[PDB]
Amino acid sequence: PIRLPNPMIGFGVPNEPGLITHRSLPELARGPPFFYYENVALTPKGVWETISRHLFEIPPEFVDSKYFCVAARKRGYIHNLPINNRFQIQPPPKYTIHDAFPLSKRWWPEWDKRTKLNCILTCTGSAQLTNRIRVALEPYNEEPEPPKHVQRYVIDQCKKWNLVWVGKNKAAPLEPDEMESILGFPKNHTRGGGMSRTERFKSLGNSFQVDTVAYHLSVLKPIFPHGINVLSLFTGIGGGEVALHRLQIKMKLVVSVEISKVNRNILKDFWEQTNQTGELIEFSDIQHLTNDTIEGLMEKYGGFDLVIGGSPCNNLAGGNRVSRVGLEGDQSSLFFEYCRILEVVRARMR
DNA sequence: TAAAGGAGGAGGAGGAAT
DNA sequence: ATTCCTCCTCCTCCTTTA
Ligand SMILES: Nc1ncnc2c1ncn2[C@@H]1O[C@H](CSCC[C@H](N)C(=O)O)[C@@H](O)[C@H]1O
Repeated sequence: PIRLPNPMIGFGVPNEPGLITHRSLPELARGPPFFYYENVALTPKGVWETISRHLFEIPPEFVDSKYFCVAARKRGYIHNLPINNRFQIQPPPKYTIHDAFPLSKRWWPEWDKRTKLNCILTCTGSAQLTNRIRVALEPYNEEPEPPKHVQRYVIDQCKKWNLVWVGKNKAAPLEPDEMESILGFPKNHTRGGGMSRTERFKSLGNSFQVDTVAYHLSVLKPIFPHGINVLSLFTGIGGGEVALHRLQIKMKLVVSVEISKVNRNILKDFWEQTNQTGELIEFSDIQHLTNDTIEGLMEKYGGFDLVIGGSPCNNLAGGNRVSRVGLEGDQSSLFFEYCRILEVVRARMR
């Protein structure tokens, strides 16, 4: 009957009380290897109960990423890592809208009481939706405040699509370079490959919060001085890889699995534009990743130190008005593939 | 054609009252 | 144990536009 923690500090978050330095982790879940699983907090009833059950009955750590970046992101994490001696990433992130968007405060209305953004999703606001707002705020420009019925209109639209003020009565949606900056990714991390503006948003919505993830993975730097061998499933745009990079942890081996070709080239770009010492191997479909080739890469590079990944949440997310069936869905059922692969690596690390 | 736009809620959290 | 109220969701799918 597990419920959501209030507040979502998990086992603790930087600059916030309620920190815990130890937990009673069951014997069966003891590594090696270390695994790290991420997914949406707000799921249909009985989802996290099933997920945790297959992951050795480990109680999930729910963390809202609002304690790291300016945008909210209520996520649940399951892992077998130590909690003690965690540290955060540098530089410190912009917590409030006032800090993240300095150039917006010249245009920001006094009647907009927001200091935090909502969740960065795959869909963004339209460039004609911002026109419908400007023509509705233009007549009342002479007076300090517009009518309440108009005021209710713009506010509801802003909170829905996460709009920011960039000009006189101009509320435009976020730009990809700003989304990357909020999530922790470097600017133009997803720009290359002739990627369309729409596809950049879809690959950014489905992504980690680097500042949050790296905070958890920070307990791996002193214990692995020589580096690590990572096996990332559903790697996307390399949320876990960017986290380790800024954590100053050497990455000997990275075996990534990604069905999307454009997402694969992003990681390859980040690998070459960083001049990484280690080696990158890229797989496509996770349903074709046989355990023969798994144990093949195992005996050559010497096992896997970390198995990080975040299963698809298309059937779990509340935004889905068509096919929100839970782990019974088409995309979200691939979580068991994570379990299968994770079961194979454990078999040899024993 | 490839890209942007628009139409379209259920479902719980988290309240602050009894 | 109650209400009643406000808010937020790693979104799918059809249509329009350049
Ligand atoms: N059958 C499959 N095999 C491998 N990857 C898949 C897959 N189905 C979907 N995916 C990938 O899973 C991703 C969503 S989950 C990825 C989360 C996030 N991008 C991260 O950094 O971890 C999508 O980018 C998609 O390309």
